[PDB]
Amino acid sequence: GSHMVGQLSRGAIAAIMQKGDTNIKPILQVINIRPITTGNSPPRYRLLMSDGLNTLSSFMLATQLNPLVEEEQLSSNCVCQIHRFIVNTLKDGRRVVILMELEVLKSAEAVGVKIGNPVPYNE
Ligand SMILES: Cc1cccc(-n2nc(C(=O)O)cc2-c2ccc(OCc3ccc(-c4ccc(C(=O)O)o4)cc3)cc2)c1
Repeated sequence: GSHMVGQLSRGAIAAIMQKGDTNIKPILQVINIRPITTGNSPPRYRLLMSDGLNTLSSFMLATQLNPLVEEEQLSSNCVCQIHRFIVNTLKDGRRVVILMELEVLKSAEAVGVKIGNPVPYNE
């Protein structure tokens, strides 16, 4: 409906990144999904997601959720709620947000556009 950015958990990305809040169940929009190079291991998908205010490109899908991508329920523009996630920190200090459980609330086709004008979150 009207006021589209009101559909997303504005501020959730900062909360995840600045506070390390892990109990929230934020509603985010998928902006993009891309496979990452794994080779011989099952594919892994990296997601660029939006909370309406920020985007963040450091989301990774748990392997168990691969069929959502492969069968196309989880795709660019869809709106989803993250029911479980974990943050992992790499040796170089970058952090990855692993999506363990997610629900697609509205299909890419039913949403159809990037919501609002989110700006890239920087670290
Ligand atoms: C900083 C950042 C954020 C998101 C993705 C990347 N990335 N981009 C590329 C690439 O070359 O495209 C490759 C990677 C990348 C980065 C880190 C990686 O390893 C970390 C990592 C990945 C997954 C898991 C994990 C825990 C539980 C599960 C599961 O259930 O599947 O998966 C735990 C740690 C794996 C891939 C980097």
